[PDB]
Amino acid sequence: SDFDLIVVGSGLFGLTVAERAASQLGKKVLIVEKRSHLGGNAYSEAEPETGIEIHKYGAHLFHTSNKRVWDYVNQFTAFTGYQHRVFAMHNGTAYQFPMGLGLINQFFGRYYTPDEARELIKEQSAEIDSKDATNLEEKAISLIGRPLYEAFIRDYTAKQWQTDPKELPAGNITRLPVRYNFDNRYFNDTYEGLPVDGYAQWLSNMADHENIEVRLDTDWFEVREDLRAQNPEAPVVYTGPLDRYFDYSEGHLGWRTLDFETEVLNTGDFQGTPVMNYNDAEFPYTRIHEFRHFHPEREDRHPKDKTVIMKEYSRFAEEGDEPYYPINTPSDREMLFKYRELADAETESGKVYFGGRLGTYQYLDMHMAIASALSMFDNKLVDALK
Amino acid sequence: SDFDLIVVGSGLFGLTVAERAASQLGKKVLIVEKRSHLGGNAYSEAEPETGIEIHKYGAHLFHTSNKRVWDYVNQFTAFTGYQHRVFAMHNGTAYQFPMGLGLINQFFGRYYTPDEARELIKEQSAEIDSKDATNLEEKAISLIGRPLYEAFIRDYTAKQWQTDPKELPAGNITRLPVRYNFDNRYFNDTYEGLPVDGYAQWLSNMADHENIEVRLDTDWFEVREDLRAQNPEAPVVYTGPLDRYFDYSEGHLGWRTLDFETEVLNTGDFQGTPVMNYNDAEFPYTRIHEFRHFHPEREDRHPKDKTVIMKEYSRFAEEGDEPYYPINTPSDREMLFKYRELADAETESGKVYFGGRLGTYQYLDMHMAIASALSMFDNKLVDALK
Ligand SMILES: Cc1cc2nc3c(=O)[nH]c(=O)nc-3n(C[C@H](O)[C@H](O)[C@H](O)COP(=O)(O)OP(=O)(O)OC[C@H]3O[C@@H](n4cnc5c(N)ncnc54)[C@H](O)[C@@H]3O)c2cc1C
Ligand SMILES: Cc1cc2nc3c(=O)[nH]c(=O)nc-3n(C[C@H](O)[C@H](O)[C@H](O)COP(=O)(O)OP(=O)(O)OC[C@H]3O[C@@H](n4cnc5c(N)ncnc54)[C@H](O)[C@@H]3O)c2cc1C
Ligand SMILES: CC(=O)N[C@H]1[C@@H](OP(=O)(O)OP(=O)(O)OC[C@H]2O[C@@H](n3ccc(=O)[nH]c3=O)[C@H](O)[C@@H]2O)O[C@H](CO)[C@@H](O)[C@@H]1O
Ligand SMILES: CC(=O)N[C@H]1[C@@H](OP(=O)(O)OP(=O)(O)OC[C@H]2O[C@@H](n3ccc(=O)[nH]c3=O)[C@H](O)[C@@H]2O)O[C@H](CO)[C@@H](O)[C@@H]1O
Ligand code: NA
Ligand code: NA
Repeated sequence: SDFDLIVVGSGLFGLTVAERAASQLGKKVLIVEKRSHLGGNAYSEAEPETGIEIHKYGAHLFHTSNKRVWDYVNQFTAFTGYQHRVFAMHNGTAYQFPMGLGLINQFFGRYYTPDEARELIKEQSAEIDSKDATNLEEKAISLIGRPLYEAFIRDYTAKQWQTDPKELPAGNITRLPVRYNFDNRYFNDTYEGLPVDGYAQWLSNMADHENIEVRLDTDWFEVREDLRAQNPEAPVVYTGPLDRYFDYSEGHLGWRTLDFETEVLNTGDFQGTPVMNYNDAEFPYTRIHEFRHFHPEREDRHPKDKTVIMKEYSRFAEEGDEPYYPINTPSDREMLFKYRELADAETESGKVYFGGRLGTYQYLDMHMAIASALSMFDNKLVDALK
Repeated sequence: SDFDLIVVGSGLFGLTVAERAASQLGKKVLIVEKRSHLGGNAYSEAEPETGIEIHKYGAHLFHTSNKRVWDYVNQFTAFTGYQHRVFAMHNGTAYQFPMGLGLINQFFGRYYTPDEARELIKEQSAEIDSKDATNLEEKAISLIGRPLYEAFIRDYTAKQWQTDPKELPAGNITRLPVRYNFDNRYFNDTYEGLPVDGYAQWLSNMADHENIEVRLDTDWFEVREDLRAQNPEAPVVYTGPLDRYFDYSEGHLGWRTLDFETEVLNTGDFQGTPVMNYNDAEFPYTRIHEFRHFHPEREDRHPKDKTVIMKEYSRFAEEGDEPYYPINTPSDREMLFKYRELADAETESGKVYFGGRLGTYQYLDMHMAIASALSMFDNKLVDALK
């Protein structure tokens, strides 16, 4: 046949499943993608005026401690030695971040040794016991104290969730967000970096295989009856929205979205670092990204006098908005279990598998999407394609 | 013969020359080393109580932009992904360092953008023009201003040189020591890291070759007549002290030395970072090293409750003291040119080549010692050993 497997969506989940079927099982794979490009939200592109690589669906930082995943992705791209570091703007000062000896010195006014900082945090947080906390605000204060909570956590959290922290689950904070050393590496994973030639080239390489066909600007729901009629026995891996697949018969799952305000400025350097969080309520955005600093190795291809920045705004996703993060209210959880039983039935009756962020109503980092795809391949698709 | 080449001293210069003759020319090499171990001042060892890797002749950080050197050293050891970062203690606060947007924010009290920081530095330094500066103090102030100079440069410099900065050459500062971004990577080189299994294992691997013989606890000047009588035609590469070789006939070359005060403390973490500079005159040492933090990848072999630190003191080298850094007074320069003519004559008459830090009265980083040895090998020894 012209194809042995259909994959709906070309995000990292779809690309991984397609590439494994193509290269490991020698199967013909048809990828159906609604957007004008491959890669899902990880896709990046050159900004036209400056040539700087930017993102339109969020900045993407790759990091993992999963060696299988790391070895896998390096078949398709090399990675730079980039290490993510973040700074936090509070009350006119840029603080070292996350909370550690650096921030503690800057905020409390003098140097605390590791042991002295441990003592300070015990003092500050003595007010509430974490076992007695009823919401996010209290759970935070129970761990780091009111001054730190009110300076670096309260307004930022309020902006991201569009909700007062007193109205959020104590379960949203599960560990001490304080380091007792000067290490400000943002991620803790064994492997980390950015694709040397950008995300678009990486993701394009994954789909570049003699056995893989890609159809862009194609909505599954508009072509599915025709495609499956060509080869009824070919399974489908669906990574589109779960609720939309079943015609919202159990209601609309709720998502957070993001607005991005992207500007080209007439300076070579706006903030001197890739990411500046804005922790104060007076700034409506949560953080500013300055894209050139994600690739300092590209400096003599970047303009000397221009730079691209992007401000990030958080809100509830309405009709038309890109769905990014599951909200997960108990109402949401409710209709999800209902959709899971529909999906499981659809797999057994129709050979349609559900995966990915949209297909399963679950936020997935890139390495987690890859791991999840590798697992579906190993445990389900190898059998279904014999 | 039992040897084709004699190398005096097993520092990185000696080891490199020995290993190239042994492996590339297939020659028998005898290495004569005065100390009880290989490696010169780069040698490291386990501290007995904790097992932590420490140095007794200064902390050693490897970094280079020379790819030939990098490829060379990786034949003998792998390197960690360690990146050196330093903090500067001034008036009870730990500052981000070197001077950049971080320090500038902490010191001047609020956040300066890259462009605003450039303006600030222009204002502060307007006082003296660098072309009009007569000493180190003025040259520094002419570049960064009095407040920055007096806080982070004056006392530190006074401690290292044991001299008032007003008495030092304007030529000691040659570029703007300020960054207009938040990058606090200490070194700017393409390649950087620490030997995965320590310096001792690395340097030992260089001398580990069927064609290489090593004699420790052996002073060249006590064995040379006997060794050269065994094979008169074998050249010598000498990396011992240049002036001592010629019986101080032109006087004693002057050096700075260092005192190290090493302590085991009953805490798992003393300062939460590998190196803390002490910029204030009230502290007699220039900086404190905490050795466990150079190898965070070794954390579950390190004790949970003990740590090794080391305080560093600078002074003029007297009899008995290890010579570390050339002073380079014009008096020193004078007798050096005289010793160079003696050395050049000794090469032509005796086939003794002079190289390395001590052999040439010149400070050399590890990669610079290697490059210099690779060059002597290529341009001199290949011919002299045919
Ligand atoms: C704002 C944001 C920031 C992120 N930052 C990071 C980060 O820093 N690090 C990290 O590791 N991960 C990050 N991620 C996650 C990253 O994007 C993952 O690669 C992604 O979640 C993987 O899941 P996926 O492949 O299922 O999803 P997607 O990327 O959503 O791909 C699904 C694809 O299916 C297509 N599709 C949908 N419906 C149809 C249909 N009917 N017909 C055809 N095609 C259809 C979509 O157009 C899309 O291309 C971020 C995600 C977001 C949203
Ligand atoms: C305090 C200090 C800190 C340093 N930190 C760094 C750093 O962070 N990064 C970096 O890249 N480099 C650093 N270096 C430089 C590093 O040690 C180099 O590897 C070294 O300078 C290389 O030069 P070399 O091989 O000639 O010298 P050496 O290391 O001095 O080796 C010379 C050898 O010859 C031996 N010798 C002397 N006289 C005789 C004799 N008569 N007979 C036999 N043997 C003899 C000595 O015992 C010694 O082993 C540091 C050096 C010092 C002193
Ligand atoms: C748990 C987690 O990592 N979740 C995701 C989050 O990470 P990321 O590192 O971006 O974390 P966020 O900026 O979203 O902060 C997470 C939470 O930490 C608190 N906070 C954070 C920063 C700050 O300055 N102040 C403050 O209070 C807030 O409660 C906030 O809601 O978005 C990334 C980008 O999609 C994803 O890759 C991550 O998987
Ligand atoms: C130019 C240079 O890199 N020289 C050597 C120096 O580097 P290293 O990075 O250790 O530099 P130092 O700490 O010795 O400082 C060099 C000079 O900078 C000024 N200063 C530095 C720090 C500070 O907090 N305040 C201040 O004023 C002083 O004038 C000082 O004399 O010792 C290392 C260890 O042997 C060597 O590898 C380097 O090759
Ligand atoms: Na508490
Ligand atoms: Na000036």
